[PDB]
Amino acid sequence: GSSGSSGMGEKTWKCRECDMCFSQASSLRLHQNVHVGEKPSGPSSG
Ligand SMILES: [Zn+2]
Repeated sequence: GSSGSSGMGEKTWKCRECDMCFSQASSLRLHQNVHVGEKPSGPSSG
């Protein structure tokens, strides 16, 4: 039985680059901004 969430869902809104968990999905939406300028983690490097 390959099933997923049988019971309650899950509130986990992690970022993309930094992959930071944000209890609130909205808060993250705005946070993502931080990744728009300096060391945005776009071009492969480091
Ligand atoms: Zn982030």
